[PDB]
Amino acid sequence: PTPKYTFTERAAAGNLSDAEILNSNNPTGSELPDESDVVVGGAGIHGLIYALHASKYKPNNLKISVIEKNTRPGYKIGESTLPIFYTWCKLHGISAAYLLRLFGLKDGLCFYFLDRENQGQYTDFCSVGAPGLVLASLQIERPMSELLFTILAQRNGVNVYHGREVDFKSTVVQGGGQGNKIAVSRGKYDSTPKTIDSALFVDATGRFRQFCSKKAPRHRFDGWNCNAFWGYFTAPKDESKIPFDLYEGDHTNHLCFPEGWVWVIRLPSWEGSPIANLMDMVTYILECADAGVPGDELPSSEELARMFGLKFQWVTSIGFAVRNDVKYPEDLSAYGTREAEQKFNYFVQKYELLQQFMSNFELIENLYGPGTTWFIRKTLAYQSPVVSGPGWLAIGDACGFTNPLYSPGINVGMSTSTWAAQLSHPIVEIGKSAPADAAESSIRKLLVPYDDYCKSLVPALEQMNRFNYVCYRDTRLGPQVACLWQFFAGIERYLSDVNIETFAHYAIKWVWGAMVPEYQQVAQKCIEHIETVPLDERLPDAMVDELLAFSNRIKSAAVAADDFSLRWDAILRSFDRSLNFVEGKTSRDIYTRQCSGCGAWLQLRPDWKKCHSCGLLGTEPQTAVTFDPPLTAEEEALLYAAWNTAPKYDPSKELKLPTPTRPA
Ligand SMILES: Cc1cc2nc3c(=O)[nH]c(=O)nc-3n(C[C@H](O)[C@H](O)[C@H](O)COP(=O)(O)OP(=O)(O)OC[C@H]3O[C@@H](n4cnc5c(N)ncnc54)[C@H](O)[C@@H]3O)c2cc1C
Ligand SMILES: CC1(C)c2[nH]c3ccc(Cl)cc3c2C[C@@]23CN4CCC[C@]4(C[C@@H]12)C(=O)N3
Ligand SMILES: CC1(C)c2[nH]c3ccc(Cl)cc3c2C[C@@]23CN4CCC[C@]4(C[C@@H]12)C(=O)N3
Ligand SMILES: [Cl-]
Ligand SMILES: [Zn+2]
Repeated sequence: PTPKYTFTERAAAGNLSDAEILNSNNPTGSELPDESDVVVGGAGIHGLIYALHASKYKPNNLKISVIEKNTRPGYKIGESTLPIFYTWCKLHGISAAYLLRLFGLKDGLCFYFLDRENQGQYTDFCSVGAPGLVLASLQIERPMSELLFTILAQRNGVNVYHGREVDFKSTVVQGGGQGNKIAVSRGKYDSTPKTIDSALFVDATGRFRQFCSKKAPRHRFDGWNCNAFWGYFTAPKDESKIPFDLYEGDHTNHLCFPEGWVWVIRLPSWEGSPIANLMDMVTYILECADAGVPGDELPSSEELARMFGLKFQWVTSIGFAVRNDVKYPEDLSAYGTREAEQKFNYFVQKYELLQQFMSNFELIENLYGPGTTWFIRKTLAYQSPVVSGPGWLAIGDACGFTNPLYSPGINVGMSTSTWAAQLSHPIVEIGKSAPADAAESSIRKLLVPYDDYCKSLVPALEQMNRFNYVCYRDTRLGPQVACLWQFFAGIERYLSDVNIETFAHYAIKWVWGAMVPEYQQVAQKCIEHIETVPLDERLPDAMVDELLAFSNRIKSAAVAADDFSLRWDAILRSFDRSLNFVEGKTSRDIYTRQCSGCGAWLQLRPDWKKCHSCGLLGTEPQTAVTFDPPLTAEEEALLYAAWNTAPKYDPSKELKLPTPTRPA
């Protein structure tokens, strides 16, 4: 495909604002339609996942309009994604060669547990991702992911309107076929709002809960909650002075300690780029995806920036997520003038390993515009008691949220977005095909499982979060109990069998393994014990011994009962194939390398000889995956064979679940 500059030139020719050039790519036009089947409030990641999955699940069945008040895709925290998300992107026609042009490579999750009373001591928990010929995970800049999904939506019959706001004061949502009149304006000041007559409203307004907050007060869980404060930093090419042994930048790294943890995410940023130019670059990437352009013949990220006149840079997202029962000194003026900056810098100097770590990074001022050097958000976790009703349902953060840890926000949250998407087809058809009372009753009964799933989802995630947090109070419980159990219960078994048809059903059965009985049993034992130790104290060594012994007794039987074959010793650096902790073990598979030219992390596969980020040809044209223990040529061919082909679904075979096999 020859690159086209359609939007850059259209924007200049008509002197178009950001919202106008974006809305000009809509299939039905730049102005709002008088009527639609579904109106989606909000074009965050979940509103767009919803609209994309709905249209892809059953094309040309629903007219869908998405309303977003930002003038262009705005900044969001929430950058780490997991295999289920990549698989969804691949099922929607965008595989790793194209996604890696826009987003950062992610190869697994790594944890470092810092001893508070023994400053300098630490342990770790390492895990790898997958070979390049299997899949990739992604670190995504959210203005770019939401641009990507906006353009892809517009190319699949979905209209997306930026710079437009749902007026929840005058909007009417009812049952009865085409019962909704969604009022859309350019803002409070706008005297001439438009109405979209529609059947179904989707609340995808995130934590603002702009519609469902009208139906039930926000619900908070018992006990402590969390606060987060964060900023953006340079990303060094040379990672060798990082004070943690075997550190690698292409993991989602976790620096864990009694009060909480720190995320470290390496990702590319497109900030400074005009929106029209970005639209042209994304459109070009999609055309290359459609045409199946091989990765080595696809321009590198930096080459795309030159082609389309973009700004491109490597940044590190670094933030704290800590309990809100931490005692702070009253006066923190020595660490800055803003509260976020003050508590960030205060926490860094409380741990010598954090300060030595942060000394590798340079602060970036105002990456996302003025006032954005530092961010703070208080009291993270919540749940919406009511997530559906006549004429509407809620998805994503609008249903509830817990914590950044293990990234449930996007990767678990998309189970609601995609299930709601699948359900929207019968919901709309019912309303077109039955009298009003029976339509309302049938739709209500159809959504009972959706409501019940959401109701129990966030509490399970909250228990999962507390489980990890309390275990992070000790450098043995963190890696040997909490991390081990999260990955044993939550690894995505049979992900290679999922397709568009079965995606939502698979996704709602995952929950990061937080529903697995043996997981909840260990989690409850640890929480019950550790929550009785005041935060400012060290856990008694006998308590750690007892919890570790309890966890290991439950583990051996649950592991024996799993019938899923997996080279555990190759994936978890510190564990053998039966998930026993091995004190000296360092052997692991190696799926990635760092580009010597630009520092970008790359996936090892023989058909990708050039760095996908800067284009530098491979340091030597023969670095291949290292399997430890080794795999034969046939076993390696077999692994790849299972993941290149996506299966058309048979309506008869039952879905294989991601969670471990029941002992029964
Ligand atoms: C500190 C922190 C770290 C996190 N880290 C991660 C991570 O690593 N990985 C992960 O997966 N998740 C992470 N999360 C969670 C993640 O940020 C959220 O789960 C996710 O961004 C929510 O997506 P959403 O589409 O539901 O809502 P949002 O992305 O918040 O989008 C809601 C949208 O609604 C729009 N809107 C609001 N009102 C109106 C209106 N009246 N009319 C029109 N539009 C409107 C807004 O403009 C916005 O675009 C993190 C969260 C926090 C707080
Ligand atoms: C299942 C998978 C998506 C996964 N999900 C994880 C969750 C937590 C942790 Cl710690 C690791 C993983 C992995 C690594 C895996 C293990 N599988 C071995 C055969 C194919 C595959 C897929 C992939 C692979 O190559 N790497
Ligand atoms: C298991 C089932 C009740 C189910 N439970 C779901 C929950 C959420 C979502 Cl999104 C979908 C489903 C389905 C669809 C299924 C899948 N099964 C294939 C063989 C028989 C059956 C039963 C049924 C079938 O025909 N359709
Ligand atoms: Cl993660
Ligand atoms: Zn490079």
